[PDB]
Amino acid sequence: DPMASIKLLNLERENSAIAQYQSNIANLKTTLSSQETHLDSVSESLKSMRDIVLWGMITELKSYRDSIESSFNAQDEEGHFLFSGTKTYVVEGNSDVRVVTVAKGVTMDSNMTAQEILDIGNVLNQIDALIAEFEKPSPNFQAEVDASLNAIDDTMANVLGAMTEIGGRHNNLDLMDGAHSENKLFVDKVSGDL
Amino acid sequence: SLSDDPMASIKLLNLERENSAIAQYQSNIANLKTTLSSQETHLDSVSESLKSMRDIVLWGANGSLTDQDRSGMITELKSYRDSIESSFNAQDEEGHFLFSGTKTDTAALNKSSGAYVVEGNSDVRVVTVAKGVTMDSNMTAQEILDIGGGKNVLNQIDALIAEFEKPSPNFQAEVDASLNAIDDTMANVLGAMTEIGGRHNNLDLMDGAHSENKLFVDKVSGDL
Ligand SMILES: [Mg+2]
Repeated sequence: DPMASIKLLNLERENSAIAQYQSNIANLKTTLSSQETHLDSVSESLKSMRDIVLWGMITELKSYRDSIESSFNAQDEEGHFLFSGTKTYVVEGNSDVRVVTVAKGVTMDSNMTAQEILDIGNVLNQIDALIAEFEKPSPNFQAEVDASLNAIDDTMANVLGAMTEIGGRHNNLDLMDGAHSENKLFVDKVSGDL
Repeated sequence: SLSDDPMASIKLLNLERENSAIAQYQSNIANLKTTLSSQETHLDSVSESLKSMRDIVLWGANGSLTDQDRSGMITELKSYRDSIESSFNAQDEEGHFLFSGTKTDTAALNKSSGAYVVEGNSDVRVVTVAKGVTMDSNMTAQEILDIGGGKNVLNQIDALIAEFEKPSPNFQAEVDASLNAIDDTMANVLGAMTEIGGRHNNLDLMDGAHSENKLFVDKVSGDL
């Protein structure tokens, strides 16, 4: 049935396109989960730094300061920077998005950015200014502590927001992933009926 | 008043802002569905015209002359030909060309030169339909009319009309090029509409998730 032969050829192709989109989804889920991880370490490093600044050590601050710097300038498999924007204390990269085609005509943004997350108006040298007044208190010392606490509070709001946003992306990925899965079994059915 | 419970106040205000974002996405999605259905109507009509044009070629491929009778066929071919030009040059209510890619004030098809030339480009526009998610919202005449060659169906139909007026030894060959060009365009037109139906479905998935989301939001906002 020369026409059934074609009907099949087309179902194979279509099938192959679905396998491709889900491959793009899995890959993108990996990267998202992978940022979620590093944001989780930013946040914990932030809470710890906030404890130090609240209960009161001098060594303890800069440990977390390096634990947050590392995370924002961290690199994947090959060696690209994740939170750099498209340029894969002064802010390293830009705020522009990387996109991925998860379905025909549907594209999804892949990255949170250091520029967006550290933009509180950097917590990183706001803490350099405070570890200073820690080493020898000045009459401004008190005001430094407060906008230190404020900078931690603001970055923490951005960090948490970013993690919320990643999650909404996982939900939306999963939506498309499941539609692909329903669609593929249909294709396996119809293929097998011919 | 707002000062009465201040951390609940902020909570409510952020649920309002999240509620307003969702209502905006769902408004983008309803609007995109509207624009997509609108393209489907024009494509549906392009496909009816391709059908009638093929039926005429099918009869008119004459083993048995009737050469003067073919003068009425010629007019009806030219009708479906023009009607297909009109559909690909459809405009919206603002006056934008639906099928021109990003050249929105330029007609997708132009015949000024003596032949049909595609002046639309094949760029996609996008619409944001959830945080960080875009859906492609246009089809293009330039992708749809491409059957290779660069050499679309409207030119081929004119080569057939010439062959209908003064047959040559190549009559049966233009006929066969004409059915092949029609079959190919039809596949593209139909592939487009299938692609639009898949867009509709994927929108509907996003919209459903936005609807759930709005539930949780109304509930948590209610109990407050
Ligand atoms: Mg305009």
